[PDB]
Amino acid sequence: QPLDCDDIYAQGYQSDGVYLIYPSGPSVPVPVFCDMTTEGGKWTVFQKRFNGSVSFFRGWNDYKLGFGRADGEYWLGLQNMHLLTLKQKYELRVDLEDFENNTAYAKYADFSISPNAVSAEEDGYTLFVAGFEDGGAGDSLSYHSGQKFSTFDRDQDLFVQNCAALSSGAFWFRSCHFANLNGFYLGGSHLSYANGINWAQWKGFYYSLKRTEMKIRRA
Amino acid sequence: QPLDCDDIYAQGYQSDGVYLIYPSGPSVPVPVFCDMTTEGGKWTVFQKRFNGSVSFFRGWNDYKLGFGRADGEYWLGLQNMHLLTLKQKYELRVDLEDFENNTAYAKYADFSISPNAVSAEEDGYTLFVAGFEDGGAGDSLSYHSGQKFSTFDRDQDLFVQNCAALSSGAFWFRSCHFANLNGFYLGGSHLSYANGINWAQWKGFYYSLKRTEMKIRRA
Amino acid sequence: QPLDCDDIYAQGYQSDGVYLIYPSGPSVPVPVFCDMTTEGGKWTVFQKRFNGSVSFFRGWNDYKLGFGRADGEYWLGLQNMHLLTLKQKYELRVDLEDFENNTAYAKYADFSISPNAVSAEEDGYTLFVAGFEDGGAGDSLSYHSGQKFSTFDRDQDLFVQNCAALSSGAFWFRSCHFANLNGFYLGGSHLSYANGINWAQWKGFYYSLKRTEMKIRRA
Amino acid sequence: QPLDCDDIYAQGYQSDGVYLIYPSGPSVPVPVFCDMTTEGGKWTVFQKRFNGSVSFFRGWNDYKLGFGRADGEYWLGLQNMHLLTLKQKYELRVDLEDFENNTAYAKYADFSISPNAVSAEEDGYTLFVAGFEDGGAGDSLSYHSGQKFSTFDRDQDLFVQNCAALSSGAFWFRSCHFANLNGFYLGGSHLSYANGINWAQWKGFYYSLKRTEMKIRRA
Amino acid sequence: QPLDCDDIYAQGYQSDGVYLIYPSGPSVPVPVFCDMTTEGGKWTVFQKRFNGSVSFFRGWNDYKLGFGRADGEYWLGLQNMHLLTLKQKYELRVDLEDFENNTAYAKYADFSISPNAVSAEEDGYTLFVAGFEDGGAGDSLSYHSGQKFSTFDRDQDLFVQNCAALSSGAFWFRSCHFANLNGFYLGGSHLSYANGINWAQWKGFYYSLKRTEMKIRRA
Amino acid sequence: QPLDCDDIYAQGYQSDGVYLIYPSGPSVPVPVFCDMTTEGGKWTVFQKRFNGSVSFFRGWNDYKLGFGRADGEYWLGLQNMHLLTLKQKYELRVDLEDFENNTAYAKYADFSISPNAVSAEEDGYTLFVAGFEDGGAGDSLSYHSGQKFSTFDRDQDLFVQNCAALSSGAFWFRSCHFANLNGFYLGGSHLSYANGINWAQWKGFYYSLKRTEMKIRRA
Amino acid sequence: QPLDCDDIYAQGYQSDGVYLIYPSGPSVPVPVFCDMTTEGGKWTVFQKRFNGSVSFFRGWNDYKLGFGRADGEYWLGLQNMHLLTLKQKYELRVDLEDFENNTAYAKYADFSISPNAVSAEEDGYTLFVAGFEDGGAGDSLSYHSGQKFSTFDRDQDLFVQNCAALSSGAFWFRSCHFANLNGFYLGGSHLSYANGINWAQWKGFYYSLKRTEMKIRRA
Amino acid sequence: QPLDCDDIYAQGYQSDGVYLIYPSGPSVPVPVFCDMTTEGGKWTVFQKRFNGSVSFFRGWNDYKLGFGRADGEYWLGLQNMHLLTLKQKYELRVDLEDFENNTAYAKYADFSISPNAVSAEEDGYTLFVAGFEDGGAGDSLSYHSGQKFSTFDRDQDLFVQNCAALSSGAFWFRSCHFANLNGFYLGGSHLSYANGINWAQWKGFYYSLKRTEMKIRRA
Ligand SMILES: *[C@@H]1O[C@H](CO)[C@@H](O)[C@H](O)[C@H]1NC(C)=O
Ligand SMILES: *[C@@H]1O[C@H](CO)[C@@H](O)[C@H](O)[C@H]1NC(C)=O
Ligand SMILES: *[C@@H]1O[C@H](CO)[C@@H](O)[C@H](O)[C@H]1NC(C)=O
Ligand SMILES: *[C@@H]1O[C@H](CO)[C@@H](O)[C@H](O)[C@H]1NC(C)=O
Ligand SMILES: *[C@@H]1O[C@H](CO)[C@@H](O)[C@H](O)[C@H]1NC(C)=O
Ligand SMILES: *[C@@H]1O[C@H](CO)[C@@H](O)[C@H](O)[C@H]1NC(C)=O
Ligand SMILES: *[C@@H]1O[C@H](CO)[C@@H](O)[C@H](O)[C@H]1NC(C)=O
Ligand SMILES: *[C@@H]1O[C@H](CO)[C@@H](O)[C@H](O)[C@H]1NC(C)=O
Ligand SMILES: *[C@@H]1O[C@H](CO)[C@@H](O)[C@H](O)[C@H]1NC(C)=O
Ligand SMILES: *[C@@H]1O[C@H](CO)[C@@H](O)[C@H](O)[C@H]1NC(C)=O
Ligand SMILES: *[C@@H]1O[C@H](CO)[C@@H](O)[C@H](O)[C@H]1NC(C)=O
Ligand SMILES: *[C@@H]1O[C@H](CO)[C@@H](O)[C@H](O)[C@H]1NC(C)=O
Ligand SMILES: *[C@@H]1O[C@H](CO)[C@@H](O)[C@H](O)[C@H]1NC(C)=O
Ligand SMILES: *[C@@H]1O[C@H](CO)[C@@H](O)[C@H](O)[C@H]1NC(C)=O
Ligand SMILES: *[C@@H]1O[C@H](CO)[C@@H](O)[C@H](O)[C@H]1NC(C)=O
Ligand SMILES: *[C@@H]1O[C@H](CO)[C@@H](O)[C@H](O)[C@H]1NC(C)=O
Ligand SMILES: [Ca+2]
Ligand SMILES: [Ca+2]
Ligand SMILES: [Ca+2]
Ligand SMILES: [Ca+2]
Repeated sequence: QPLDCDDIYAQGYQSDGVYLIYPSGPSVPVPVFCDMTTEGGKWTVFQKRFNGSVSFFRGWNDYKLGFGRADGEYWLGLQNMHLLTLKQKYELRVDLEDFENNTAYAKYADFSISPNAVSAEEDGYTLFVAGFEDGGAGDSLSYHSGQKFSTFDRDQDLFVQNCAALSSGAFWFRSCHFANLNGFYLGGSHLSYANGINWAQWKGFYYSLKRTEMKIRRA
Repeated sequence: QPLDCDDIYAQGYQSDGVYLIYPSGPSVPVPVFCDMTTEGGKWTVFQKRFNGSVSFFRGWNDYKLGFGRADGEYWLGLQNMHLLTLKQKYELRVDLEDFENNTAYAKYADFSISPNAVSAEEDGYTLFVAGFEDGGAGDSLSYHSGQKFSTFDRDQDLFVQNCAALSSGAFWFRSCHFANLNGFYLGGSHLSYANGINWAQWKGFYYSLKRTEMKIRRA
Repeated sequence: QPLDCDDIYAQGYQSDGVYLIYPSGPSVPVPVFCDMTTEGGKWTVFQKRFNGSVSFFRGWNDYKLGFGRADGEYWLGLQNMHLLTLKQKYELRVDLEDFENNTAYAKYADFSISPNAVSAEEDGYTLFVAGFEDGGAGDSLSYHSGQKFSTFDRDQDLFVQNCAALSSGAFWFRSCHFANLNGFYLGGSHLSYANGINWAQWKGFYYSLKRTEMKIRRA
Repeated sequence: QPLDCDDIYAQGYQSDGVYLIYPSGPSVPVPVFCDMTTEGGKWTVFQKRFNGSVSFFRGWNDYKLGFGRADGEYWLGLQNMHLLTLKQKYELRVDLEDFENNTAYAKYADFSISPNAVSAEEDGYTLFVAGFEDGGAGDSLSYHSGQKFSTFDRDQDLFVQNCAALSSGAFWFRSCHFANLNGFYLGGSHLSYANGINWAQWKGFYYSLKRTEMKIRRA
Repeated sequence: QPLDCDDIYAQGYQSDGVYLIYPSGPSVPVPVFCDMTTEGGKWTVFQKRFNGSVSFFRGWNDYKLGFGRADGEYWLGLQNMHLLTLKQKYELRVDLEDFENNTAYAKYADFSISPNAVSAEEDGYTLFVAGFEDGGAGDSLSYHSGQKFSTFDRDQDLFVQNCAALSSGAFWFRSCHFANLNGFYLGGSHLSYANGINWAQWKGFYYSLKRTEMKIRRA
Repeated sequence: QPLDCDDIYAQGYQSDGVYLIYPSGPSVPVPVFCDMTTEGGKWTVFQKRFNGSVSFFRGWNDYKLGFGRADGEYWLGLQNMHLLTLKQKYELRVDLEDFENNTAYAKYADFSISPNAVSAEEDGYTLFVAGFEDGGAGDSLSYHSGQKFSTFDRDQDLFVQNCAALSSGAFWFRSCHFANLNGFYLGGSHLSYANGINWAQWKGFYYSLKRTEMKIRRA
Repeated sequence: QPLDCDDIYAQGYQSDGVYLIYPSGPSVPVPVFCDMTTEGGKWTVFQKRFNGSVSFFRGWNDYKLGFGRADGEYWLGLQNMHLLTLKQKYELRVDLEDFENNTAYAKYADFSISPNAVSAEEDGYTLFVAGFEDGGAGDSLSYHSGQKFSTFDRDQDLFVQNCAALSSGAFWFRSCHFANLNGFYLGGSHLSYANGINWAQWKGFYYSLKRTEMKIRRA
Repeated sequence: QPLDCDDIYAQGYQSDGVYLIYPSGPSVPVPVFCDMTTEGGKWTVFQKRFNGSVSFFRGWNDYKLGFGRADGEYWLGLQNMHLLTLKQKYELRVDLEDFENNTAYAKYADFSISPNAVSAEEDGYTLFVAGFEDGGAGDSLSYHSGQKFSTFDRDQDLFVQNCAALSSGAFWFRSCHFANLNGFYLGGSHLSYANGINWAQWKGFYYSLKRTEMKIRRA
């Protein structure tokens, strides 16, 4: 059974659209969007935003099990990505676009979630990335990694000691920085601090992007 | 293994009775009733009523997992119908019968439950039907679709704002019309408003039917 | 200390406005509106509506302990009225007005809540009324009495057996009748059945009033 | 303020009816029934049965706070009896009546509930009776005393070790004898073992009585 | 994989002892005792008692999932027996022995648990038996069947209405009868009513047996 | 008994120290600090900070009942302030001091908490202040009033719609301005936005003060 | 009403036995043992042990509200002692006896519980003692004080960091020392570390005493 | 699929590193560490410590599911070890090392967890070891076996009766000896009793070891 979009690239399915993958056994498949157009196909997607629509506040269960629709905006789910990356090696790519027409992207050579954990949930779905290659966006994930996933209803204890105020965000946080792609959908610019879709290296802490997309591919 | 009644029709088992199907793996089958005598066989049945007996009030867990008996009245369960419809395409048929001796039916070209959701339970098991084909009963499911399943204990909060009073029903609702085939079992006619087994197009909002049956078939 | 508006009528306070009463000891008083203008003063008020403003859906705790503001719309609370009527004899009066300018009223000679109960909450705050005297509104409370108070989150079991659908109302209910002064605030008229501020004897089941007020007085 | 029926006997109120007593402060009185016609008046009543009506199954909260009506059948409540007996000494009288026309009675010289406990609820509302005086009914409370109150939901754990089956009763128990005056209301005679209103000394374990009444008086 | 002791009788394992069976897939097997000595082998066992040791009070989860040890006393579990009997036809046999040396047995031609239920737990694991053949013990299970399984922590509502006192037993109960093989382990005889290991047809309501064993076999 | 510091000023107790007050009956007094040296004595104090020590994060229960020490920093409690202000009229004074050596103050003519609510807790302990009188600090409480008390665990739902991020503060809020005197204890100046002890009119949103004190007096 | 044994020493009650005191209003009194024999009377007791009998494991609620019997062993309750010491000044005395006949005692000039706390429970019922005067037992409470009360079900977090293992004791703990008079009742000597009734200054960490008693008196 | 390190030794993978094993079906593998260099390879490792790092306090869920990292310190999990040992026989080896430079080891001929239980969790994951073979460390697991697993939150009730104080440990206990290899990480020597990593036979109850490792192998 096809584990990812790589096996879908075989058996002559070199097209674009929603398919089925089998990350946790031959039963209960999952629909996912494979982008076979950019460089050579593959590029399994696990995040997508282009307009307001689906809200991204959510909680621990919703991030562990996934939400959204496959043809629109969605988040695959930490459990599924962990089960995928436990078996095979992979590689991460992130591309994003602001309001005008502007474009940029970034590439990382290695990507995994809780590499050698006996129980992935008990560790907390930590991040790992290595081998940054620029594309005009900058390195904003290498400072992280080694940090567990977090939410607004889980943690809210060590943040109040080291920093002030509550996080109210879902990403791999290292310090008091509150910039991530899982924030609220604001317009072109905002006056508040980092609470929208922010990529600090490209635009800054006062510009919320238009489209986000994170993909992985075997290497 | 057989997935539904269409595979039961093969291996020379063309008859009318309770069989076994395997929607969620080779283990733990489910007994169901296939009505192989109307048009061409197949016609997997996920709802049945002919007298009072089984009560249909229930809650979210019961409608998610299923209740009743295979030979009498029952409800297959939203989870199993979702698992069936995800893999293969289908087509919906409804046939109904008044108290005196009359019968009617309706047909829909496409039937699916939460088509492209990463998690079906988070979406709410929405309905989708298109391609109506008249048979003397009218169109009473096209106005809906795009709406989620609600019960008397899950939601009961957005209804008291637009409308008054509580719903106390189990169907895909769109507005304050509270007539559905999963209501109470009253006599031929009643003075209260739509709170029995009502099909709005055929009889109206003041007549509770005698027998109901919903069947799906591969197209 | 003044227990009710009768003691406030003494010590030369024969005016109209918000005062203080001491129903449960010399500590923790309660503000209440005394209407000393209609016939001879007194007339302690325990209900008031004149526009939408305060919602009346509420629950068991909110009806047991009271809610609202004294200068506007409010509900005193079953505990306070029980403590008042346990000590002294009283008498009930209800007056109401529709949209135009129309007026009417009704009078009852006796009023009490759980007269001889060892534990008032365990009985359920039953109603008692005797000696109806007409004023142009009719008798719509004598059919009740002997019936416990009810709500939408308490009961919802014996209603489904005897009647269909859920109550979603707060009053002393005897049968499947769903007309009371603690319903939703609709306009002059509505198409739905009794779910607004309905007094069946005066207007009917399709007219929601404008103003309601229930008072008590010693006799 | 009057504390019990003994103070009601003064101020010229020698009669038979429901009065008010103040066991827990000058506020929040409790209505009770004083039987001032048997020997010398007084005789505060904390239990009454003459027909089926009120059910006596109940739980720990109900027996702690009290249930029933003052004119009919009721249970005063362990808390109020404890508060009464703590301040003043008393004396217990029980009178009972079979179905046909017969009557009997018993007398105890001293009655108290949890005499010298810092917290009565933690002790379990133990019983203490001494100085039996025969009247034709026998001694059925001297074997007990020193034992705490138990119910069908509080304890139900030490009984399944010494004896078999569950208790489902509300009295001060000593061993596997499960006969008490707070049982079910059966007819004159029954085939099952002691599970009705049984007084072991007078009739036996196979006869459920018709009327019960427990009264206390100052000594 | 071997589903029961019948497949174990194949592949040349015609011996007596603890084996493994696969009732719910090729993973997570179950150890069970097969009695290949009486008539022709097979005879999968799902109950065993010969001395006090393991207690049988337990609850709903413990009866649904099973308890005990395979070489001693144990109860297989309603889920496992349901999964077994859903697939293949079977036949029930019960044999028992009192204190002296005495023996007896009974046979039933048909045995199943929730035959045509869409969700077995929702029905309640009902019993079915047909075709009694005597062996000196009598028919004491045909009066039952059609009745759901029950326990001391589940039900305790309809028993108090129809009968008095609490059940405190685990079997398929039809009326106020409290005799079953899942009771307390008493000696040869007892003075209390049916609360030990009682088979009413053979000995009576005052004799608790020594050994019990219930087996099933394909037919 | 003394109700506040105004009655403490009488009976010849004009001094500065911790005394006892009786807001909720003759029993269970509360120790408080009266500052009888500024203008005319009285000046009951319900808030105090001069260094870090006590933490002010807390929750709804702590702000309802009160925390801290009488001689150091503390919070009197919304319940006691409500009980005090309900009986008598009062008048609010606030005095504040920057880090270097500067001081300022403000005065309000009328101060009350939930003026005419039947139940204060259901209203939310709203604020009401009128009649500002400048002293060099500015008006920072007139924009509020009519708003209820909120915390980081009670509400946190209407804020994420109008504004972004969570509040994590304890004051009467009106809009997304999150500056109040019950924040964190930072140094003289900080780079983050208003999350310390900020008084907007005097210094701004980037300076956390050194000492705070709120006092009320009878008018 | 008599607040303590000092008022009982008035009105000519200079005897020894169980009396009543009124620490929280004129209602709900408390029985207590006053020792008017040692030096000059008074000596209100709040702890007593002379044999095994009553267990002292208990929890937070049992220590807050009190337990035991007044004529035997008991613990008054932190709430009652706090209410007593809030109003009047007092003085503490402790005396104890080992197995043989040996005796000793200690005296402290000042004793209080949460002196200036706005909410006593929120602080945690801290200890204060000053002015030690020897009597042959030594000073073992001055090292403590300023430390909150603790139990086995409350805390169990900071103990695991600073020390190892769980406390399982009820006293005012300062460091890893586990010697107190609220431990288990062992014989004359034991081999384990401090887990019995230990007073380190007199006997040591391996000797459990015979009798304990703590009293207070006004000064 | 490989079930343990013994099948990893085949297919030419004789090395030392982290591999994958399939104890609960073909899906969801678990990463583990095989130490293929001591005697003959194999030697699956289900415990590892060499410095402080990971904390071993934990609870019942963590010990049931497993925690830690494959390359560092970890605990495999009672469920997976039970699943492994149920299918095949094994043999236990323990090797330990003091702080200075010394090492030792012990061997047991048979190792299993809950051998013949219908439900392993209900039994408590009991231990069974036989056939000790000395290597210079002594026998410290033969006294146990037949005992269930206990933690600081599961049981903590039968211990306070036989012994004093709470356990706060995770091992198979028999009596009040509280020395096990899953304790706290202290230095070379400590003054407190057995609460670190203690092996009683080799060093004693006052020395916490440096490195631990438990391995099993097929026999
Ligand atoms: C957002 O995009 C989705 C993509 O299908 C579309 O369905 C939806 O209408 C869009 N919403 C708005 C407000 O543009
Ligand atoms: C972005 O591209 C679109 C082309 O569809 C154009 O209409 C728009 O003006 C561009 N934006 C800017 C800022 O030029
Ligand atoms: C309802 O139909 C079922 C069909 O299985 C039948 O068993 C039952 O007796 C019927 N009930 C009545 C009241 O006719
Ligand atoms: C309906 O058909 C049945 C046939 O079973 C017949 O007995 C009955 O009279 C018919 N009734 C009507 C109203 O047509
Ligand atoms: C409703 O009446 C109250 C009475 O004070 C008033 O404050 C409020 O503004 C009114 N609301 C509307 C919508 O008229
Ligand atoms: C009711 O009285 C008011 C007087 O303020 C008047 O304006 C209104 O027209 C009256 N309503 C009708 C229906 O005449
Ligand atoms: C039981 O006695 C009460 C006395 O108040 C009476 O009201 C009721 O009707 C009686 N019930 C029956 C069934 O006789
Ligand atoms: C009991 O006394 C009543 C008097 O009300 C009488 O009618 C009845 O016959 C008597 N019965 C017996 C058995 O004495
Ligand atoms: C009960 O039987 C089992 C069977 O193995 C045995 O282990 C146990 O010792 C027996 N107990 C008694 C009390 O005879
Ligand atoms: C039952 O059989 C055994 C044989 O081991 C014998 O010892 C015993 O006496 C028999 N019982 C009776 C009542 O004879
Ligand atoms: C804070 O002030 C209090 C005043 O009671 C004082 O006891 C404490 O030591 C101070 N803390 C610091 C860190 O100065
Ligand atoms: C503030 O006043 C203090 C007096 O205690 C003085 O020591 C300090 O130098 C002053 N600082 C400033 C900035 O005025
Ligand atoms: C312990 O002392 C109490 C004091 O009254 C006594 O009642 C009890 O019998 C004693 N227990 C033992 C075991 O000596
Ligand atoms: C303690 O005193 C008692 C007097 O009753 C005496 O019997 C006992 O021997 C004394 N203990 C010792 C150790 O002498
Ligand atoms: C403990 O050992 C681990 C081995 O992975 C190492 O990463 C860590 O730094 C060590 N910690 C210390 C304090 O030496
Ligand atoms: C232990 O061995 C190490 C080798 O790494 C050595 O450096 C150290 O001195 C030795 N210590 C002892 C006490 O033998
Ligand atoms: Ca967090
Ligand atoms: Ca209701
Ligand atoms: Ca039951
Ligand atoms: Ca603690």
